[PDB]
Amino acid sequence: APRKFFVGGNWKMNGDKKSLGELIHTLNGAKLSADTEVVCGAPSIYLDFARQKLDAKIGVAAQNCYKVPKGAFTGEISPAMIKDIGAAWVILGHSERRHVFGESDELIGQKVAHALAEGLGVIACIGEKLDEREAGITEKVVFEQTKAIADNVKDWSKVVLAYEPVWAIGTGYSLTPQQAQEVHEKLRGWLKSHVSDAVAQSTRIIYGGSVTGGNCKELASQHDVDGFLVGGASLKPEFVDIINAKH
Amino acid sequence: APRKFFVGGNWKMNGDKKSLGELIHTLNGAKLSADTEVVCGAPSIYLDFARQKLDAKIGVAAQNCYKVPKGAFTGEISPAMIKDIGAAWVILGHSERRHVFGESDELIGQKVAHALAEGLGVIACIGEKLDEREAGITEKVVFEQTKAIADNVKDWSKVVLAYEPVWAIGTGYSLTPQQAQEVHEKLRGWLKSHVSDAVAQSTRIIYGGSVTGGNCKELASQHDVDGFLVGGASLKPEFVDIINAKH
Repeated sequence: APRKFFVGGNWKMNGDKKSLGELIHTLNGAKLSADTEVVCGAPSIYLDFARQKLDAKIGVAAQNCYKVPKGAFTGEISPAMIKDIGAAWVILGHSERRHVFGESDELIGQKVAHALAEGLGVIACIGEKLDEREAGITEKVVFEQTKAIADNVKDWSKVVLAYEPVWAIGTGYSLTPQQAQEVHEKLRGWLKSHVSDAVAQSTRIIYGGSVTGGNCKELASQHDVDGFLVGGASLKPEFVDIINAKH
Repeated sequence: APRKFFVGGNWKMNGDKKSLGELIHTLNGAKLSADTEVVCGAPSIYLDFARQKLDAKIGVAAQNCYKVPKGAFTGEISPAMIKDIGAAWVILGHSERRHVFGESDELIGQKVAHALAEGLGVIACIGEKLDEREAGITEKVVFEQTKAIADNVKDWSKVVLAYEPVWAIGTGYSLTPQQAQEVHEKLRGWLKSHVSDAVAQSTRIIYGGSVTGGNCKELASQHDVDGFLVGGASLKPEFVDIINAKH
């Protein structure tokens, strides 16, 4: 019935072996809540290293991948390769991929279908820009994004949706608890009526966008917030407090 | 005065630990020409592994990187990370980054300057699409692309130009030796007049695009072809015969 609290940490393009090694040693020794599912998204060049050093109770995610297993696609990695080093998750459609590197809704729908067909879990991110929110069209944009994903997903049991306002990323200005509830509620209600009631009840919709130890307890006690995608705070020991947001 | 013959192997999005390990062991025990500088571009996920297993005589290259050392750029790696695992090269501006993934000449230029600043060698790729060749503007396009690179190079000693006609990539169709010579001659001429004489004569300009064991001997014996960027043949043992193309 209940969805398991899910907290992913997106290290983005930070770290070396020495500094990620210290961060991992800290997580491996932290008191983590037993009912929380934790995943860390390491840069591709350190995925093998992260997976070796991290305790098996903690998931490892690639920060992107491509939509075929192999081929002439210089600079890309496939799910085949992610599985090969032993990782089980992939973050797809992150705001920075969509908006800095120009990945379309349809390309992400495609990447997700493949990731799933190869047996990866997927954290599919969606979110509106500031001009889109000031205009009132937040729902139209996130629905459009989710719809490109849904048309490609055969099975949702291994998918987590991450709602991440593009303008909340890296700014200290997060959504108020009430603003975030508003979008997940609507998003869950989209899944209900466009996929099924079961997929709505059982799919985790997590919030990202300036999540910190300061603001997470309030966010987590919202009915339709199922966890967090954490950026900058994932590189610091306050990441532990966020994993334990529910007490 | 002459330039070392140079052969880069671009594995692109291919391989796993087992099959790349076999390939690396083949190279490690191969008879290679001593006056050939070899470099292997591995997928980012296998860079660490590749650098550890490959003999130190053989260089290792990333297939791409971003333009700053760290930051909120999900899915990207920096030269600081490439250096951290001991690799010394990066491939930048590949046809596939340019045309599949939308990277502009200005972004590639910024990438080049940052990689050079952090102490990496660079294989910068330039080349025209088929519509551009039949329109008569091959030279316009490659000079435009070369200029975006040169405007961001302080020190040319660590740079290798790879000319790849995009219509030659994966079409089983290479330029004739005369056609390839014609472009490298033009390119070296361009460097002569827009940079310096010394740079023109010391800078390696390698040919990429449908290079096999069958055609490399004839290509390499042209006066301004200084080596190759090999695509699909870099995964076969005939990669060894291309490294040895000069006899």
